Amino acid sequence: DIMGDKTVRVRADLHHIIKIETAKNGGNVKEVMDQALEEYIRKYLPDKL
Amino acid sequence: IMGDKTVRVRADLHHIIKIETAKNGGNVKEVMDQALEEYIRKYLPDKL
Repeated sequence: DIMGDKTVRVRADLHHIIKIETAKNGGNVKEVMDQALEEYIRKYLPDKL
Repeated sequence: IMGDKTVRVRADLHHIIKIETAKNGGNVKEVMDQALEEYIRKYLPDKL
């Protein structure tokens, strides 16, 4: 069940957009990025699962 | 001209992208950016 994280870089303008949204009420940049990756993988690399 | 910011992502998802990108030859950052931009245009239209 354990899993660590990795530091990566992303365009500042994209980061700013998520930062602003998660700052409103509920949300976390890390969670958004993970979800964004999961959707990318499901879309372009479906041969995963 | 556009700078970058750091973010923490799940290690398993990163590994999957790293393996896949290594095949073709590109870099992980381009994938992170595409993944995030697509998420934004989908759930946060008009922000870009």
